[PDB]
Amino acid sequence: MEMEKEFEQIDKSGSWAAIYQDIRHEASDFPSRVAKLPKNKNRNRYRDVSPFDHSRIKLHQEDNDYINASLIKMEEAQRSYILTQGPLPNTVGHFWEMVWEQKSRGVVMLNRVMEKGSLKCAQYWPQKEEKEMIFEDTNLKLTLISEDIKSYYTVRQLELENLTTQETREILHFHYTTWPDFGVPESPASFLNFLFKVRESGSLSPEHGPVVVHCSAGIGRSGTFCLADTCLLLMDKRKDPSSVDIKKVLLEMRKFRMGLIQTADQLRFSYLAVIEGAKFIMGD
Ligand SMILES: COc1ccc(CN)cc1OC
Repeated sequence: MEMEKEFEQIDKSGSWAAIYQDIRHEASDFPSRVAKLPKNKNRNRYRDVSPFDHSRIKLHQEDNDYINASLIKMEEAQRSYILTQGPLPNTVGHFWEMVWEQKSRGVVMLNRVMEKGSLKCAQYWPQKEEKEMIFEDTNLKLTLISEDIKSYYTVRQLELENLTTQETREILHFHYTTWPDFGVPESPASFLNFLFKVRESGSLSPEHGPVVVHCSAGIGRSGTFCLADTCLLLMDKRKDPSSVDIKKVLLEMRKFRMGLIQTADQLRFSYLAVIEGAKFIMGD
């Protein structure tokens, strides 16, 4: 089934929980042996969210190449994304190693450091220009260069440097700060706007390494971001709404990382965002 008639038709029954639960049953299940090894226990923020072994990103440090991060490769769209958990205090360093290795231009953050009174992520970036960060055991220094704080999001320009070698890179930090503590936003417009900024930056483009995307577990809000982006690009490819099938795209994405889209409320919101973002895409 166009997706908005289908939307209308799901919305007037209440098959969302119904549809969601169906995706869950048919999703891929692949092994995660590396994530589960003893030595790696302290590198996982959550027990039940692990990267599969076939798509996990691997550090270049022979010693322990483990990070909770997955490469989501979308062949047709010529899009790749790295989805990862919010860094722990002890993996902060790992996180910036990955970025550097993979040649990413942008980092997309969809959570706040504290939510519902608890801590969801380490503070992995510098808050003032004059107070730069150096990691342990990593040989990297991160410097805040500038920020631009708006009402729904904040964009930071950052400088990442290799101390061993002296190489410098500009990294852009796209931080969506207004996702509510419970549920999903009322309107997707702010989220669509944020997506487009990221896209306008060059961060999602093929000439660079994959964008690094994360929330607390790196599957829910993060899945919403990558799903909508891809569905819309597919929409530009051949200018055709009915041709793009969101459910099938979501299952394909779930071959690379487990659990993408955590609630049925998040699936409805994904649907919402695409239908509406689709009224850019088709020439308006
Ligand atoms: C940049 O190049 C492309 C990127 C994406 C698509 C996606 N269908 C096609 C492209 O060819 C030009």
